Amino acid sequence: LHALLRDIPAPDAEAMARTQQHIDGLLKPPGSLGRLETLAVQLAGMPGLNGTPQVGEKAVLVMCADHGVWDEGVAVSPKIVTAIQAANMTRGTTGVCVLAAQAGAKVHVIDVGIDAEPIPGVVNMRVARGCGNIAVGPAMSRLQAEALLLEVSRYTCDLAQRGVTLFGVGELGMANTTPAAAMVSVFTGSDAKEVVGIGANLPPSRIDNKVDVVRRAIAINQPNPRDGIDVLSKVGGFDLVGMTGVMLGAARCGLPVLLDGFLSYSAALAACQIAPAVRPYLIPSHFSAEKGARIALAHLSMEPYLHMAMRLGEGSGAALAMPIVEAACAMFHNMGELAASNIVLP
Amino acid sequence: LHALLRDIPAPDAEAMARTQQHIDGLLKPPGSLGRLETLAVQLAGMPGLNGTPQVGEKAVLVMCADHGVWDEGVAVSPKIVTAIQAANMTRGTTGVCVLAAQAGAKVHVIDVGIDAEPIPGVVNMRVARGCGNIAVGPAMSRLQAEALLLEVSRYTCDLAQRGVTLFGVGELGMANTTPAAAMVSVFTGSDAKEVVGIGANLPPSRIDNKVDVVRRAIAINQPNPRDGIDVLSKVGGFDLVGMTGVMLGAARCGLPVLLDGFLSYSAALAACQIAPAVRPYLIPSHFSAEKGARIALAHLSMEPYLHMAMRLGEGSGAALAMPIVEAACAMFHNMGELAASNIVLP
Ligand SMILES: O=C(O)c1ccc[n+]([C@@H]2O[C@H](COP(=O)([O-])O)[C@@H](O)[C@H]2O)c1
Ligand SMILES: O=C(O)c1ccc[n+]([C@@H]2O[C@H](COP(=O)([O-])O)[C@@H](O)[C@H]2O)c1
Ligand SMILES: Cc1ccc(O)c(O)c1
Ligand SMILES: Cc1ccc(O)c(O)c1
Repeated sequence: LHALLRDIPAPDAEAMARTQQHIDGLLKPPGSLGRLETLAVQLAGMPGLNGTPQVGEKAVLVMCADHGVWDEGVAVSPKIVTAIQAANMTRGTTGVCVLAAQAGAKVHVIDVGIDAEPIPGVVNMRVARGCGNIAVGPAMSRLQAEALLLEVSRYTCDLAQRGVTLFGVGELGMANTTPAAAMVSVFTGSDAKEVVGIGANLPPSRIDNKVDVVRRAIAINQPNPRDGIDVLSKVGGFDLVGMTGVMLGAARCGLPVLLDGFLSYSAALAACQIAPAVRPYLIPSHFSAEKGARIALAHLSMEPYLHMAMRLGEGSGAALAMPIVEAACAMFHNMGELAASNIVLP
Repeated sequence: LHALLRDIPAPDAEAMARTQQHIDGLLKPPGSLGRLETLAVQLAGMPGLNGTPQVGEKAVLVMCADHGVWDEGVAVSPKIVTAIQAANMTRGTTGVCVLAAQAGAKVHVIDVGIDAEPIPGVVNMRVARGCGNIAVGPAMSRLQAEALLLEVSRYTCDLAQRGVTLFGVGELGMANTTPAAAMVSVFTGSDAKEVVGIGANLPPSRIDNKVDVVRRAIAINQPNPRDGIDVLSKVGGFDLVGMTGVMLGAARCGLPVLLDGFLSYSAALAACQIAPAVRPYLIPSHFSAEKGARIALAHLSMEPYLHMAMRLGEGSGAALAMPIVEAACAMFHNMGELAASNIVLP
């Protein structure tokens, strides 16, 4: 693992400089394509993309797991919805399945801790049947967190060897906006009330309890904010750990990763805390409607491309943004050049 | 024309209600897909879409023309760039050409007033070789404005008969952010300084002059803010009129129209002023980096889906947003239903 984190490649400044020069010469006023140009340069800096903004195969990894804190009354969805929805993922009927298909991406359903029997068709990497209730203790041990990190990391970069050049990250797990809020509170240093949201339609009357639970998880576990792995293992969850692992794996592989919503933001905070070298490989997708989204994004210093008020999860936002990444590549490789049309602009 | 404006169909509330009910029953927490759900309902209300959110063929109409006000030193791009770029449109090398291709849409280059010889391959609807200099008088007569409105309207709805169900609007014309700023100032009642931007990389030192020109155009022409056609003919342009015509045509045809950037916003302001019944058919795409974008959008009461800091024009934003409209349709027709999985959520 330490080896893994040590070998994460830095961005290729040489390719980035060649990228900028080429973009500036395209048939358009310099900088007129804004963030689409900035995106193309970012991609060209990623060693796995072979010195140029390109997109081969696309995959969306969905980490599924249950949480013990569900028993604290912080989620109104029946706990079995995690297992049922994970099954539907294999039938291509879920939101991410439909949005991925539209983007020509393949969805990978990974079970990292669903509290139910194994689901055939789903990748089995389950640590246990749900994580511990963070309200009364840790969600898992440090070893378990590190093991899943390494496991997911390997799985991700292994896909790269099969032609995948762009990843999307996602999750599925009733009650996960609670540990996510806890993680965001710890990493950003914001009060719990400022980052706890409604999750999957939690009644306004039940918010207070959710906030108290988050505070309790922090007070009792005392997670160290300067140790991402310590935070993940204490007030996190299997699914959150898994998303963090996809991010480390893709970074080590020198490939881009599209974030999704609020849950992904907390995993990104952990990942950047564990290995800052991961930041250059992260690409935002949409701005989640979850209350703590703004705060999380600011500390990540990210500005989402899509404002859809979405709050579904599954990596649905990620899939929705994939066409945008391909547009930056198409812009780069297919546009004509000013010099060719004898056009001279200041 | 009055007949045209009289026959614009109202939205189908019955289809919209059936849409909402269906969306609420999909495999997801109610409302979790946010604006993607709202979009699907809007589409279902449009008579031309046959009571359901769907997308057949897609077209992007690009209105090209030159402006007399270019002589006031408000644009740093050589005037011939309009004609040259219009030609490149027929070669598929421009920004909108590349983004449209990625979205499977066809680009329609329409010359409504380029100051140059006719360009083969380009649809000819030119009123004159550039419009009058709005700084010293009107850009065109009311008759010319109305004629082009009717002409473009007919062209647009005629395409609908060929299988097109989704339109994108765009333009091309050096110095057009000036008349656009003037129109926005008149319609919103904002001071010129608050809505005049840099356009296509106008040096900060030359902004003052641009603002004075805009004010002069208004003072000398005295456009009536309660008469969209009066505004368009006086301080507008052929390209702006054309975009307004696409919007009226699609509305009459009961079909959706995707706006693009700042120039499109001013044409949308005119269109809604001329016929309020057009509003329900308008769909925002991106948030233009032009200074007056926020003000224009607020008066249109619209919130763009994409934040890309783009300011190219050509309808490039429109094309970029087409995949989003198709995603709302895919969501609607392809997702599974809660009742089928025996899932019951509050
Ligand atoms: O991705 C988001 O921004 C997001 C925001 C709110 C809720 N969710 C989804 O809803 C679940 C978490 O909500 P909850 O109320 O059970 O804590 C989980 O399965 C997520 O996929 C997801
Ligand atoms: O679409 C926008 O928001 C947009 C914002 C700024 C500039 N433009 C493009 O640049 C031109 C207008 O810029 P300008 O400086 O000549 O007034 C015109 O050809 C547009 O296509 C377009
Ligand atoms: C070359 C160029 C100059 C100005 C524009 O608005 C454009 O779309 C292209
Ligand atoms: C049916 C359902 C419930 C909660 C979710 O987070 C989800 O993606 C789907």
